Amino acid sequence: SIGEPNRLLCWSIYVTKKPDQSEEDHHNHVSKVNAPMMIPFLKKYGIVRYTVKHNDAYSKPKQAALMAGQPEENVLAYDTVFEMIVKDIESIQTMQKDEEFLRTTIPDHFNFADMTRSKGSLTWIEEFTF
Amino acid sequence: RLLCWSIYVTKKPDQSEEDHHNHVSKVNAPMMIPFLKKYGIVRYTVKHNDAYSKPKQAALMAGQPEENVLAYDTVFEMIVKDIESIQTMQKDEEFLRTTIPDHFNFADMTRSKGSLTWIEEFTF
Repeated sequence: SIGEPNRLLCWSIYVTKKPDQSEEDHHNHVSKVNAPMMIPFLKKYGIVRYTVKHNDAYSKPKQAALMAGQPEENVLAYDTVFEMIVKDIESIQTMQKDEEFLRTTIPDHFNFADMTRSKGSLTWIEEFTF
Repeated sequence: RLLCWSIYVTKKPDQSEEDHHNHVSKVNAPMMIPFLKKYGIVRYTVKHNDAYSKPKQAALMAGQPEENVLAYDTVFEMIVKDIESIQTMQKDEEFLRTTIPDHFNFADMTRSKGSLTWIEEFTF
Protein backbone atom coordinates (compact mmCIF):
# COMPACT_ATOMS: atom_id res chain seq x y z
CA SER A 1 0.00 0.00 0.00
CA ILE A 2 3.06 2.30 0.51
CA GLY A 3 3.56 4.36 -2.65
CA GLU A 4 5.87 6.85 -4.37
CA PRO A 5 4.82 10.26 -2.95
CA ASN A 6 2.67 12.51 -5.13
CA ARG A 7 4.60 15.18 -7.01
CA LEU A 8 3.15 18.41 -8.28
CA LEU A 9 1.42 17.89 -11.61
CA CYS A 10 0.77 20.22 -14.42
CA TRP A 11 -2.17 19.69 -16.69
CA SER A 12 -1.78 21.72 -19.85
CA ILE A 13 -4.01 22.20 -22.85
CA TYR A 14 -2.65 23.64 -26.07
CA VAL A 15 -5.31 25.46 -28.13
CA THR A 16 -5.20 26.44 -31.79
CA LYS A 17 -7.87 29.04 -32.51
CA LYS A 18 -10.83 28.46 -34.82
CA PRO A 19 -9.79 29.14 -38.49
CA ASP A 20 -12.39 31.84 -39.32
CA GLN A 21 -11.98 33.63 -35.96
CA SER A 22 -9.67 36.60 -35.32
CA GLU A 23 -6.97 36.70 -32.61
CA GLU A 24 -8.80 39.50 -30.73
CA ASP A 25 -11.98 37.44 -30.63
CA HIS A 26 -10.18 34.26 -29.59
CA HIS A 27 -8.26 36.07 -26.81
CA ASN A 28 -11.25 38.12 -25.64
CA HIS A 29 -13.40 35.00 -25.32
CA VAL A 30 -10.66 33.26 -23.37
CA SER A 31 -9.82 35.95 -20.82
CA LYS A 32 -13.36 37.40 -20.45
CA VAL A 33 -15.84 34.55 -21.06
CA ASN A 34 -14.11 31.18 -20.67
CA ALA A 35 -11.87 32.17 -17.65
CA PRO A 36 -14.71 33.37 -15.30
CA MET A 37 -16.60 30.17 -16.21
CA MET A 38 -13.61 27.94 -15.20
CA ILE A 39 -12.54 29.75 -12.01
CA PRO A 40 -15.49 28.26 -9.94
CA PHE A 41 -14.80 24.61 -10.89
CA LEU A 42 -11.01 24.94 -10.35
CA LYS A 43 -11.50 26.41 -6.86
CA LYS A 44 -13.84 23.57 -5.96
CA TYR A 45 -11.52 20.75 -7.14
CA GLY A 46 -8.49 22.28 -5.37
CA ILE A 47 -6.43 23.41 -8.37
CA VAL A 48 -3.29 25.15 -6.93
CA ARG A 49 -2.74 27.58 -9.83
CA TYR A 50 -4.35 28.33 -13.19
CA THR A 51 -2.25 29.98 -15.94
CA VAL A 52 -3.52 31.11 -19.36
CA LYS A 53 -0.65 31.85 -21.78
CA HIS A 54 -1.33 34.05 -24.77
CA ASN A 55 0.57 34.19 -28.03
CA ASP A 56 -1.15 37.19 -29.63
CA ALA A 57 -0.41 40.62 -31.14
CA TYR A 58 1.13 41.86 -27.85
CA SER A 59 3.56 38.91 -27.40
CA LYS A 60 4.45 38.00 -31.00
CA PRO A 61 6.78 41.03 -31.69
CA LYS A 62 8.55 40.31 -28.41
CA GLN A 63 8.72 36.69 -29.64
CA ALA A 64 10.13 37.58 -33.04
CA ALA A 65 12.89 39.70 -31.46
CA LEU A 66 13.85 37.04 -28.87
CA MET A 67 13.82 34.26 -31.48
CA ALA A 68 15.10 36.25 -34.48
CA GLY A 69 17.24 33.87 -36.52
CA GLN A 70 15.13 30.77 -35.76
CA PRO A 71 13.12 29.02 -38.52
CA GLU A 72 9.29 29.36 -38.13
CA GLU A 73 9.37 25.56 -37.63
CA ASN A 74 11.15 25.99 -34.25
CA VAL A 75 8.21 28.12 -32.92
CA LEU A 76 5.38 26.40 -31.00
CA ALA A 77 2.32 27.93 -32.71
CA TYR A 78 -0.62 27.48 -30.32
CA ASP A 79 -2.80 30.51 -29.76
CA THR A 80 -3.52 29.75 -26.11
CA VAL A 81 -2.15 27.35 -23.57
CA PHE A 82 -4.04 26.66 -20.33
CA GLU A 83 -2.07 25.29 -17.36
CA MET A 84 -3.43 23.83 -14.13
CA ILE A 85 -1.18 22.73 -11.22
CA VAL A 86 -2.73 20.06 -9.00
CA LYS A 87 -1.43 17.84 -6.21
CA ASP A 88 -2.98 14.75 -7.74
CA ILE A 89 -4.70 13.42 -10.81
CA GLU A 90 -7.98 12.58 -8.96
CA SER A 91 -8.79 16.30 -8.63
CA ILE A 92 -8.97 16.60 -12.44
CA GLN A 93 -10.51 13.21 -13.14
CA THR A 94 -13.41 14.12 -10.82
CA MET A 95 -13.82 17.57 -12.44
CA GLN A 96 -13.94 15.85 -15.89
CA LYS A 97 -16.90 13.76 -14.57
CA ASP A 98 -18.64 16.87 -13.14
CA GLU A 99 -21.90 17.06 -15.07
CA GLU A 100 -22.09 20.78 -14.31
CA PHE A 101 -18.54 21.45 -15.50
CA LEU A 102 -19.19 19.52 -18.70
CA ARG A 103 -22.47 21.10 -19.71
CA THR A 104 -21.05 24.57 -19.04
CA THR A 105 -17.49 24.47 -20.43
CA ILE A 106 -17.57 21.87 -23.25
CA PRO A 107 -19.88 23.79 -25.71
CA ASP A 108 -17.92 26.95 -24.92
CA HIS A 109 -14.76 25.25 -26.33
CA PHE A 110 -16.47 25.33 -29.77
CA ASN A 111 -16.35 29.16 -29.60
CA PHE A 112 -12.52 29.38 -29.51
CA ALA A 113 -10.78 26.04 -30.12
CA ASP A 114 -10.00 23.96 -33.17
CA MET A 115 -10.19 20.54 -31.51
CA THR A 116 -8.55 18.75 -34.47
CA ARG A 117 -5.46 20.75 -33.57
CA SER A 118 -5.44 21.00 -29.77
CA LYS A 119 -3.28 18.90 -27.44
CA GLY A 120 -2.83 17.98 -23.86
CA SER A 121 0.01 17.21 -21.55
CA LEU A 122 0.17 15.89 -18.01
CA THR A 123 3.57 16.32 -16.47
CA TRP A 124 5.18 16.24 -13.08
CA ILE A 125 7.04 19.44 -12.28
CA GLU A 126 9.97 20.98 -10.46
CA GLU A 127 9.42 24.65 -9.72
CA PHE A 128 11.85 27.29 -8.48
CA THR A 129 10.87 30.87 -7.58
CA PHE A 130 13.60 33.48 -6.92
CA ARG B 1 1.87 41.60 -18.16
CA LEU B 2 4.33 38.88 -17.16
CA LEU B 3 5.88 36.87 -20.00
CA CYS B 4 6.70 33.20 -20.33
CA TRP B 5 9.71 31.90 -22.24
CA SER B 6 9.07 28.24 -22.93
CA ILE B 7 11.43 25.64 -24.43
CA TYR B 8 10.09 22.28 -25.60
CA VAL B 9 12.72 19.50 -25.87
CA THR B 10 12.63 15.98 -27.28
CA LYS B 11 15.34 13.76 -25.76
CA LYS B 12 18.41 12.79 -27.76
CA PRO B 13 17.32 9.75 -29.88
CA ASP B 14 19.97 7.34 -28.50
CA GLN B 15 19.25 8.32 -24.84
CA SER B 16 16.90 6.61 -22.36
CA GLU B 17 14.10 8.44 -20.51
CA GLU B 18 15.77 7.68 -17.18
CA ASP B 19 19.01 9.37 -18.38
CA HIS B 20 17.30 12.35 -20.01
CA HIS B 21 15.38 13.25 -16.84
CA ASN B 22 18.27 12.42 -14.51
CA HIS B 23 20.48 14.68 -16.66
CA VAL B 24 17.86 17.53 -16.63
CA SER B 25 17.21 17.47 -12.86
CA LYS B 26 20.78 16.78 -11.58
CA VAL B 27 23.07 18.42 -14.17
CA ASN B 28 21.21 20.94 -16.33
CA ALA B 29 19.02 22.39 -13.56
CA PRO B 30 21.82 23.38 -11.03
CA MET B 31 23.83 24.70 -13.94
CA MET B 32 20.91 26.98 -14.92
CA ILE B 33 19.66 28.29 -11.55
CA PRO B 34 22.67 30.63 -10.89
CA PHE B 35 22.26 32.25 -14.32
CA LEU B 36 18.47 32.52 -13.97
CA LYS B 37 18.67 34.15 -10.53
CA LYS B 38 21.49 36.49 -11.65
CA TYR B 39 19.30 37.84 -14.46
CA GLY B 40 15.71 38.96 -13.88
CA ILE B 41 14.05 35.44 -13.93
CA VAL B 42 11.01 35.27 -11.63
CA ARG B 43 10.09 31.57 -11.89
CA TYR B 44 11.67 28.44 -13.47
CA THR B 45 9.45 25.36 -14.01
CA VAL B 46 10.70 22.04 -15.42
CA LYS B 47 7.90 19.79 -16.58
CA HIS B 48 8.60 16.08 -17.01
CA ASN B 49 6.72 13.71 -19.33
CA ASP B 50 8.28 10.43 -18.16
CA ALA B 51 7.15 7.12 -16.65
CA TYR B 52 6.00 8.76 -13.42
CA SER B 53 3.53 11.06 -15.28
CA LYS B 54 2.62 8.97 -18.36
CA PRO B 55 0.28 6.43 -16.60
CA LYS B 56 -1.44 9.43 -14.99
CA GLN B 57 -1.62 11.16 -18.42
CA ALA B 58 -3.05 8.02 -20.04
CA ALA B 59 -5.71 7.52 -17.31
CA LEU B 60 -6.72 11.18 -17.64
CA MET B 61 -6.67 11.20 -21.43
CA ALA B 62 -8.03 7.67 -21.93
CA GLY B 63 -10.12 7.44 -25.11
CA GLN B 64 -8.42 10.34 -26.89
CA PRO B 65 -6.36 9.88 -30.09
CA GLU B 66 -2.63 9.53 -29.39
CA GLU B 67 -2.10 12.50 -31.72
CA ASN B 68 -3.65 14.75 -29.01
CA VAL B 69 -0.71 14.14 -26.68
CA LEU B 70 2.03 16.76 -26.55
CA ALA B 71 5.06 14.61 -27.26
CA TYR B 72 7.97 16.54 -25.70
CA ASP B 73 10.02 14.85 -22.94
CA THR B 74 10.77 18.03 -21.00
CA VAL B 75 9.36 21.58 -21.02
CA PHE B 76 11.25 24.50 -19.46
CA GLU B 77 9.33 27.63 -18.47
CA MET B 78 10.89 30.98 -17.57
CA ILE B 79 8.70 33.79 -16.27
CA VAL B 80 10.22 37.24 -16.86
CA LYS B 81 9.07 40.88 -16.98
CA ASP B 82 10.96 41.60 -20.25
CA ILE B 83 12.66 39.60 -23.03
CA GLU B 84 15.75 41.74 -22.31
CA SER B 85 16.43 39.61 -19.21
CA ILE B 86 16.71 36.49 -21.38
CA GLN B 87 18.77 38.22 -24.08
CA THR B 88 21.36 39.41 -21.55
CA MET B 89 21.69 35.83 -20.29
CA GLN B 90 21.96 34.41 -23.86
CA LYS B 91 25.01 36.67 -24.41
CA ASP B 92 26.83 35.73 -21.21
CA GLU B 93 29.87 33.91 -22.51
CA GLU B 94 30.09 31.58 -19.50
CA PHE B 95 26.36 30.81 -19.89
CA LEU B 96 26.99 30.01 -23.58
CA ARG B 97 30.28 28.24 -22.80
CA THR B 98 28.61 25.78 -20.45
CA THR B 99 24.91 25.51 -21.29
CA ILE B 100 25.19 25.03 -25.04
CA PRO B 101 27.54 21.95 -24.87
CA ASP B 102 25.24 20.63 -22.15
CA HIS B 103 22.27 20.68 -24.62
CA PHE B 104 24.05 17.99 -26.65
CA ASN B 105 23.83 15.70 -23.62
CA PHE B 106 19.97 15.78 -23.38
CA ALA B 107 18.23 17.46 -26.32
CA ASP B 108 17.57 16.55 -29.92
CA MET B 109 18.08 20.07 -31.14
CA THR B 110 16.42 19.33 -34.52
CA ARG B 111 13.11 18.64 -32.74
CA SER B 112 13.03 21.38 -30.08
CA LYS B 113 10.82 24.48 -29.99
CA GLY B 114 10.36 27.70 -28.11
CA SER B 115 7.46 30.00 -27.41
CA LEU B 116 7.03 33.39 -25.85
CA THR B 117 3.74 34.36 -24.38
CA TRP B 118 2.16 36.78 -21.95
CA ILE B 119 0.38 35.25 -18.99
CA GLU B 120 -2.78 35.49 -16.91
CA GLU B 121 -2.35 33.74 -13.60
CA PHE B 122 -4.81 33.11 -10.77
CA THR B 123 -3.51 31.46 -7.55
CA PHE B 124 -5.86 29.66 -5.09
